[PDB]
Amino acid sequence: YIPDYKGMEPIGANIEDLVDYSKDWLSRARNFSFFEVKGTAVFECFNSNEANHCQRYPMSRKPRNFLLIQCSLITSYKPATTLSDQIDSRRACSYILNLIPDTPASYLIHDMAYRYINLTREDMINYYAPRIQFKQTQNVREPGTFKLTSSMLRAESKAMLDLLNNIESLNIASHIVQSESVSLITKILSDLELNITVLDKFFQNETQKYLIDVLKKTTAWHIGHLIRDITESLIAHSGLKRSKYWSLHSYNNGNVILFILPSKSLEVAGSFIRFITVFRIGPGLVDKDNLDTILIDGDSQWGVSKVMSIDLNRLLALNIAFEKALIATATWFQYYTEDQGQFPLQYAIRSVFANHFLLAICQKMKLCAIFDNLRYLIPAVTSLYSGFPSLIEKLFERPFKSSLEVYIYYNIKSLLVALAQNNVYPSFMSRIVYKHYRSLISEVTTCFFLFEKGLHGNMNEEAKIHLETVEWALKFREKEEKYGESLVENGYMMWELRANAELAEQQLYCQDAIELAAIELNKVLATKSSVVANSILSKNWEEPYFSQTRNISLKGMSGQVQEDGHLSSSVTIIEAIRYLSNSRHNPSLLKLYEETREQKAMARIVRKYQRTEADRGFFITTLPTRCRLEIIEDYYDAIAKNISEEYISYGGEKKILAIQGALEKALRWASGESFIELSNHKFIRMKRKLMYVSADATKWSPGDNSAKFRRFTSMLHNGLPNNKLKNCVIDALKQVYKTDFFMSRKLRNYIDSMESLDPHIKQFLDFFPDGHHGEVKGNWLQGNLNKCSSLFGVAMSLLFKQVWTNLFPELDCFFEFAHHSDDALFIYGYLEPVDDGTDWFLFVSQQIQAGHLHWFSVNTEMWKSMFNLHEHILLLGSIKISPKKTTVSPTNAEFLSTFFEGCAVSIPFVKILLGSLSDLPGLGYFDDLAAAQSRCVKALDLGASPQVAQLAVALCTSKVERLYGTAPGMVNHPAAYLQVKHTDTPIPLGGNGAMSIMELATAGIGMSDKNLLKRALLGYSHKRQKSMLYILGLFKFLMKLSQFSFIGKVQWKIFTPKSEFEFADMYTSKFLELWSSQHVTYDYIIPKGRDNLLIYLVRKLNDPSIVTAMTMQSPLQLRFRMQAKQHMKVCRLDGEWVTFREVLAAANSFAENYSATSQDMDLFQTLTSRAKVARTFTVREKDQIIQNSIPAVIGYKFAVTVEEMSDVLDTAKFPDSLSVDLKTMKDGVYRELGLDISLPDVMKRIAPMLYKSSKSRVVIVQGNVEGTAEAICRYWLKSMSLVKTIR
RNA sequence: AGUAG
Repeated sequence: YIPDYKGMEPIGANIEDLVDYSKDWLSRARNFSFFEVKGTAVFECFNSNEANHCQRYPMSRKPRNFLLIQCSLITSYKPATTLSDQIDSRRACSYILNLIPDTPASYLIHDMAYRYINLTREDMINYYAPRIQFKQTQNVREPGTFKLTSSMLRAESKAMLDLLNNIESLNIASHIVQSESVSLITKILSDLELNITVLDKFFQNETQKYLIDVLKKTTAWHIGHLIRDITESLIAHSGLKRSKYWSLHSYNNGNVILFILPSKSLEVAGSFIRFITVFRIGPGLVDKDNLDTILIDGDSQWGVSKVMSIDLNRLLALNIAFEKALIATATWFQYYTEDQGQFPLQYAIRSVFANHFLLAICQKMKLCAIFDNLRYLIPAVTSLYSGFPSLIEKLFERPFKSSLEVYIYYNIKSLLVALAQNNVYPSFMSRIVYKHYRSLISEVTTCFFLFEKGLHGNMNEEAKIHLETVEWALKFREKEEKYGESLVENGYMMWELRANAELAEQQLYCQDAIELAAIELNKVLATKSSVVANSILSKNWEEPYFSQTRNISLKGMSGQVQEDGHLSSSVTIIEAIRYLSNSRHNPSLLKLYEETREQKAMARIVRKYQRTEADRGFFITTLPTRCRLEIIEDYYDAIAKNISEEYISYGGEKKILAIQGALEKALRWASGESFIELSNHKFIRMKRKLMYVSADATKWSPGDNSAKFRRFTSMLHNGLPNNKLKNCVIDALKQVYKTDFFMSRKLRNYIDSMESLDPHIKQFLDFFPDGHHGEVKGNWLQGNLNKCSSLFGVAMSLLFKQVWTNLFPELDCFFEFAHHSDDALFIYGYLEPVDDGTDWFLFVSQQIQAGHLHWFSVNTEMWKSMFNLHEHILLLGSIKISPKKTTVSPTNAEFLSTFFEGCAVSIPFVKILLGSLSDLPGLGYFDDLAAAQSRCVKALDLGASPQVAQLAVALCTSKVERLYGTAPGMVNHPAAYLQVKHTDTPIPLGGNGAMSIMELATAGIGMSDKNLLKRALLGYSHKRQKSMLYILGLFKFLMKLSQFSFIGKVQWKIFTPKSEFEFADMYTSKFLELWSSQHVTYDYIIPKGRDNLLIYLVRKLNDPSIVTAMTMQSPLQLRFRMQAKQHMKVCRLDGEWVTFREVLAAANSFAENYSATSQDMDLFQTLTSRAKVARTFTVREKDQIIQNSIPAVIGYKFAVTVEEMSDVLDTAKFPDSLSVDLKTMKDGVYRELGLDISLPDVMKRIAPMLYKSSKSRVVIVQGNVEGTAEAICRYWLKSMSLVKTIR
């Protein structure tokens, strides 16, 4: 039942009024939005901005710090061990104790060295003992720490400790300051380059010889490992029970020392690890001006650095600095090979590695912002027209504090000026000149991704994300005051626009414009009304609201306005349980809207933690607000699925294929000739062309008026027999017009716990009458109505197309539009005269003299007027194209973060390769390894070479093994316990997963276990080998102990909270277990009943994996804590929680005593037996003989109760064909896999991988490759060599 | 003093 609501009646708007308004609009000179790119223009912009800069910032004489860790090497570096650490610390402290301190930090390190050298023998044993062998002592209360205290610290050291406990810019217009910095970063970079004192066949001659053999001798390659060791030692002395003590470590035969001070643990947010690095002055990361002091010892100088405080983000970023720099250099290597057709020289790759390492070591936010703006500037100076004046003026909205900033500046100033004179792409980071723009843009993008996400000041960004919303809400209120509420809400009409012409502003919309846009979109929709209606009804508006995973998910949500006033922070599942508890029924989406219609919409904002400067916000809304948004979004997603110009409606892999196809039709059009029918039969010849506008929308959601959608929905065709659903959608849009937006508790506390209520914080607190929430109108909040706003933009673009077509019927232009929310691409196909324009100018003059004055806008550069009118018509719908981040170029496009050179894709796969090093699922060794390898395979699919991917895979595997302890020689190492080699142990048991990218991309992510099982089977069955039987016993241990690992996998619960959450004690554990046993169908389908659903959700609240997920503050807390948890008991065995070593011991015990039964063997032999274009890949053959879904059939088999059967039939596309499907399904599993699912306890294990066939793989092939999987595999085979043909 | 601004 759909409720009854009042809709909107048409106002009878005719396109002819808009066409006449456009004729009057285009008859005058219009100021273009973009400035032509000329060398003199860019040079003068830089000069004027340099001159202006110094008068806006206080002058700075002292360059600031940019090196997070300062250290130097003169000999090769061997990895640190415990004995090496002991000997090196002894020697280094003996060295330091002979120095003469002069600064407070020097005195502090002197005292620490004295304390370490005056430790007892028992103290040293307990200091270097393992966890299981450590015995506390008066001084060494923890392993790897000691205990200083007052009376063991000089006054000059207590002064430094109390100082710890308790914007000026550099002259960039100066040549003394701008050359003193280039001579500092060019010796750090010139010291990091000094040499210190089937796929494998191709990798050994190309990548291993020209990249990994050249860099393996540099100072950077060894300082990377030294800093890895230093960061590991810092991570160890950061956990709870340790961070509050002192520590002292030594590296490189005592040449480097690390004095770790007491500091807050990094488990609690907002804490820093404090350390000092005393080293031997030499080549490397040494900035002598930012060292605390330099102490001489006759001949050798020792550099004592400042007390560095590093948070967990930067600390974990410095631990993978070597891997990050190496991956970036390996990507630059491949890009150079593809650009110049030959391998780089030694010096080039060495300098590239040094630059990447320096970037990865200096994890500052100022440099991150500079590199964020550079990737916008570079596209703005290699294009015909752009907004480079604004981008450059923004580049100077920075104080340049460190030498590394005034060096990257000095480089950008030269690069951008050189690029504007050659429109031959000079390199930003080497002395080479590229042949393609993609090489340079990818080179700078890689340097942008060397900085981590979330380097901003935490509270600064918490304020920034609120000020934008408050400012635009105030702007909307001011517009309501000027023109009244009725005009701003219902929108103005054309006759008012003509009389004012200032009504065409943002947050204001024109009724006639939206009605005509809806009619233009109807011109497409009405041709497929049945399809649109069926797609709308396919959204299942009658199904219960809380039986959908998105409505019970783990994502954040808002609750109630607590007594404090703030809006509760909760989870979606918590609110679902709360609603069901106090309800009698499971309400449909529409019936839950009737009970929550009068409850105002509420919202809160949280940080998104982006890599870009000026982090953006994310909105968390209450349950009524979510129901409204789901109604609107279901309606508009169903409608927009059938509009090709809407790109959100694509799955995510189809966006690139669609934009490529659009560009192909554009190019096909351009390969033609236009003929304008001059009087009589004479024809004027015209050459077709194309111009690409990479439009970006300014303040998409903030500067908007959601009311424009209510009219838009009214006129928008859907094909349904009545308007009940349309009226409901209009009503939902009405209910989201006004929102109560709440300040975060963090920001409210900060403002309250303060004394300087300065301006810009007094007009911010006036938005909230009670100081907790304020009313926002018009704005629909970021990300809530994406598919509605994008569809509206598409409609307005189509309206512009129609208006231009009516304006110039004689001409033959070609418009292509792509919209993806605050991102668009416009291809304008215009005509130009051939040879001199003797006839074209005459025709234009005749038309202008005939009364068609608007032809004044097509005399020359049609595309200029095309874009002017398109922009104006878009503004009439309250859409503003960004004059800064929009680029116009006839031979280059940028869309969806992907670069196009007409019809050639270029995707930054570096982001995927570097993301595999961090942000792991953290569900255990097997899951994390399979996730890192999956992310490397994805990079391979996005265009990474089979050799750049093979290096990233090696790095990821090594890092995962080191982070879980399974690499050779550590705790959890299988060889210590198991009797088989590291290469023969199953991966779930710490086995060596070291597998080629070429087979991880085709066979799968978990075939190493399957290959091992096949090898063991063959060996045992052909020779009766005892070791093979041992391997089979390990496999059986994993199978009983049971990313999908069919042969089983250790079950981990890494996180367990101290506090239980709301509505978790409704049903006791015994009752939940009994309910799970009785109702087996509810393991594969969500109950469609209040009682069953409530019990199901309470049970889901008591799932270890869900418990771990709900207690997780970013992946940083995982990669941070795991170093300790590998010792702790985080695995499941015998029904309790034990260590992974205990699991290894149990596996060894069972395998050693394992015997080959007949069923085990039966099951084992049942188990073992050019143009860079984008295409699709398909690894699964057609097995779709099932009409219903897999959950429906699996639940149907176990369906016995009437309620269970009813819940199964509701969750089925074809409830009348379940039984047949099941039978077919059985055959389909017994004819391909040989497993009988009818047997109990068999189908439960097989099911979790029957959930497949949806992996829509998109691969960036070289163009000649067909879409077949075999063709793509052969292309990967042929691409194993970088600079050779290996057919 | 560092991060940050």
